Amino acid sequence: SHMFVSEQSLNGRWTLKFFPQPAVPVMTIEGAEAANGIVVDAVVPGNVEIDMEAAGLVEDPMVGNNIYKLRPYEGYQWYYSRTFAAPVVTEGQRLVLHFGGIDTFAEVYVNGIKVGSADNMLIEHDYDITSVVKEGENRLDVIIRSSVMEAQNHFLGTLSIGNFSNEESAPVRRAPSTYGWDIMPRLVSAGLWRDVTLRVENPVTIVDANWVTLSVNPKAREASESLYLQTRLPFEMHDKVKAVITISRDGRQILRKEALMRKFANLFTLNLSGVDAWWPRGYGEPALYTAEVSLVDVTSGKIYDTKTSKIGFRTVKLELDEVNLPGQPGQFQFIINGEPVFAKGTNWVPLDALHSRDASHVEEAVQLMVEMNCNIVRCWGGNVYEDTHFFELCDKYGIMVWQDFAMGCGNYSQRDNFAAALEKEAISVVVKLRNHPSLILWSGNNPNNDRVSRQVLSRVIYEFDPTRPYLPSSPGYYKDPFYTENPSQFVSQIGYHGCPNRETLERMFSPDSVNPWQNGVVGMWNDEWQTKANRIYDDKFQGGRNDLMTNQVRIIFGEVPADLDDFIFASQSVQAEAMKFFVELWRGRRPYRTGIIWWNIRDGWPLLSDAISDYWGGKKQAFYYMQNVHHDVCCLINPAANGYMLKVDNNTLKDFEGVVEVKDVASGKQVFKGKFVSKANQMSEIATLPMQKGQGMLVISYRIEGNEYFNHYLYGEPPYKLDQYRKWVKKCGIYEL
Amino acid sequence: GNVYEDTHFFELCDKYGIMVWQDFAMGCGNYSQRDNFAAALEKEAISVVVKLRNHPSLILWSGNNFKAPNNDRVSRQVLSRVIYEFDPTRPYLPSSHLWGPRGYYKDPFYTENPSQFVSQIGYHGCPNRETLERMFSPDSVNPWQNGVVGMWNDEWQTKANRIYDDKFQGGRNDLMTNQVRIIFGEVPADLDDFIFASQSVQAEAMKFFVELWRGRRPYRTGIIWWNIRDGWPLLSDAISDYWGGKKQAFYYMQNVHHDVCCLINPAANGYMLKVDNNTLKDFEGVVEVKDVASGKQVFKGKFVSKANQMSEIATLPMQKGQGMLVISYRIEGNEYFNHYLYGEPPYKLDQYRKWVKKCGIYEL
Repeated sequence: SHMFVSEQSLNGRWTLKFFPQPAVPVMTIEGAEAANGIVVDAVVPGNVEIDMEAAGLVEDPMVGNNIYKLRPYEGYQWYYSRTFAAPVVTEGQRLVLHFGGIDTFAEVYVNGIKVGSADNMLIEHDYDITSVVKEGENRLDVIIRSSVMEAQNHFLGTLSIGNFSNEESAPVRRAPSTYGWDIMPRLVSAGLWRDVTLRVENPVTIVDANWVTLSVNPKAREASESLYLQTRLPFEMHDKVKAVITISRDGRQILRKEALMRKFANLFTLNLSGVDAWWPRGYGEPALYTAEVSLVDVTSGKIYDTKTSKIGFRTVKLELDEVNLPGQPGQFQFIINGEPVFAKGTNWVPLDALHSRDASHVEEAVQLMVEMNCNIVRCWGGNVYEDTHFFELCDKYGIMVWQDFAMGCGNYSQRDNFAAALEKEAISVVVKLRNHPSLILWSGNNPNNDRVSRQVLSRVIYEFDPTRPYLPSSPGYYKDPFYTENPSQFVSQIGYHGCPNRETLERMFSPDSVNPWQNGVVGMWNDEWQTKANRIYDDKFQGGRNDLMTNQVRIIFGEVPADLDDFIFASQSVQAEAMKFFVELWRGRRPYRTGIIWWNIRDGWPLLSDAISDYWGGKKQAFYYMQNVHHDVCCLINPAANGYMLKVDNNTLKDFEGVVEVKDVASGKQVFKGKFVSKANQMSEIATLPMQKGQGMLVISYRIEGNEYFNHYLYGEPPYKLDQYRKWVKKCGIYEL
Repeated sequence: GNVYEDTHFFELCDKYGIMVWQDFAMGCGNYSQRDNFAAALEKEAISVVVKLRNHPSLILWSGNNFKAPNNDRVSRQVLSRVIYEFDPTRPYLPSSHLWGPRGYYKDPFYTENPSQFVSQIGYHGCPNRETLERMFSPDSVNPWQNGVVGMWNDEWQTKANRIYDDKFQGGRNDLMTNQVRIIFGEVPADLDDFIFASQSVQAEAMKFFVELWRGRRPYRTGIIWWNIRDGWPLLSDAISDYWGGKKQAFYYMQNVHHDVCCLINPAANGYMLKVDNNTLKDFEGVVEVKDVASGKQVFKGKFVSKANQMSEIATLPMQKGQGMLVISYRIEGNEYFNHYLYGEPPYKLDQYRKWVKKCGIYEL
């Protein structure tokens, strides 16, 4: 809520002219209009393929093999054009042209005068157009060039060549997923994908307002907040402007402080009483307090600028482990407000390959994590750094955020030119997001000689966000020791494939390709089912990634069904049982295990993937299984050496009592019943269950404070009869077909 | 915080044999880590290092000074490299609350500090009357506004050095009255008695710090105390003001800074007479110590102060009440003087005035 004296939006209908890029790229307005190109109507914020799908220049990429048709456009230039009315500016004011997003390489012009050259699509771009704008109608021109051809202006190293990350993504500062991954299609795209506005700043204006929680005492309701305020203050306005700080919540004012501005930068130490701490889900309430800082004349009372934002009193600390694997990644635990929390959350992959539509999906996608009851989310470093509204929702619902810098799986350059570009990107995203109480950790992914992970990105966090930790390293049968014997305490659980819901299959595949098996032979996939498993490039082959779907249903259910509806139930149940087993395994192995970040809650494209929900909101069967093992207090069953083990886990700060009843669903015979006392923030073992005979399923019905919850545990050894598992599920009554 | 002094300053330090510890120009505060700031400091460091790397007095270069250090680029990288290439003869020190509770100078903070070399210790002292009348306007020469003792007028607040004219009462000036309150009980209303009060508390404190350090070598390796001279007419914790008004502590410190000096340090169940030798030559002499209140001699004997070490003479019996012990020692046909204030605070101010008169070492 940065109250600039004027903020006039420039979003709307623009004029897009695209043409193939020649040998030397076009960078001038003269060459842009002189090029033999194609002109259509565009929309900002938007992507070029959205504007081209309108007016019928290309078919829907979301459907069948229609994606690869966008290939020739990757070598096209894009010429956005517009005309705007300049606002009146008094002497001393500044007119700033704001760009929330520009994918990617581009030259910005105002009235035929270049105001800027771009080279990053993840950071915002602002330009001062005071001395170039005229009165009345002004023209705004943006000449975007081909991102793929920019990669050939650099010499890559041996390490940068041959990774899961496209070699074209290394020399350029763009989201690595765009160039094509295994969970997102290849769609480099282009265009102004975020807002474009005009801003009028006064000579006295707030450059930055950095809120920092130094200490917090949840009991007695106390906290110590700091305000690192940097302003632009003309010297004749020194000792004449006062800063007004206001902390309030639900209308009621908690704190108000006034101070005379005697310098451009100041630090205001605030010791508040009667304030609540910000907690993640389960460990308390996401208490937020509206923080406002204004610069106002001491004589006339005119408000030159005001910057408002909601903050949360919370301290984060990462406790390392130098006893079990000293130095190996995964031996840490998050401590929020002095309490060690258990993290149960998702990895955040792109919401759309056309990221201009991301903002419309954040509201519903965050709601998926609310019903899922995730207290943490890891924004993968292949997506684009999300905008304030994403973090605002995480602040609102108490979902901690683990942000990875947009770096690919492979190794990057160690020369000065790349490090300079990455430092600019890091400072921009850090200063933008360092005030959200949800954000708890920065990561550079990725020996330990990487300038990027162990120097460039660390130096930035050192000087601009010393309140959050920085980690310079990050990552058949689902009961195989490869999973059940993982050394990491904080784990990033690899996902299992799962066929999307039938309604999705009929919408993404052509009517003749909805059936997965080409020529009717089971085990073989048609070309469309091969592309929707993400085949970045159009190379015709058989099997590959899709074979994981049939391998899982073959290990668990013996044979893969020939019916599509039965194959859906098979692939979704093997995923539901696998991911439920992974969460129950880590929640039951506390206090050694510290957290689990599963992959993934939602996809960013109509594709066949390891997610538990597709791009169109189709919740797979695994989504509902996971919900019963993500409660604040949950009773589960783990495998033991000489039997089973009924446990309860508590992810809150309050104790709970209750009663649990475990019975065999098939027989109806009661295996165990009794009262349990689940102490807070720990795992408590109830009793050892005797080894049941044969195959079957045990239903768990436990009541806590007058509320009946349910869970189950499938015992025995695979393979199982598919129709008998369906029988067991319907008998439990917890989930539905 | 000061500029790099010119070549002439180091020429005098070469002439009079005063070693120089040069802090690089940076003050209480971490600095930038980006490339632009580092490029400017490499240029500044190379310039100042090449200019001063030929003066024998200069011995050491320094870089100066919640959520968890040694990661600073400038201190541990930019400057280090300049010293590595342009001056490998002098050692570089990465960085340098050493005053702590600025109350009683015998607090266990000062008394039991594990430091071998202290570089920051200082106490406040009201400047001489002649400078007070010169820096203050006639209506503000008296410090107590509206006649209320303990409350400073606006000009006295401005002269403790308010960087900005914020009308606030107290702050740094309260250190003057808090020290007089602990040592002498009450703050004198008369201006001449208050000047004698603050300068005496400063003199006894600073003398006690140099004594407690020279009296505990060789674990103690040095003592750099706070400013000797102010750079502007101001109420400060220095021992001489900008116009040359040498305060009381200047003369007290002068007697405990001799090449060979006899002093008394507090001990368990009594005191201890010691001698310190900061030369490479041995010395022999005789010391006579007697109470100034009664005149009763407490010790008299001959000592041998071996070179470059501290030697204990004998243990002194613990006196019962309050008073002062004058120290008179003779070395190679020269009489030197010192003293020691025993007892427990607070002390009667006019009584400490009497004891100083009896010693016959300092005036006022």
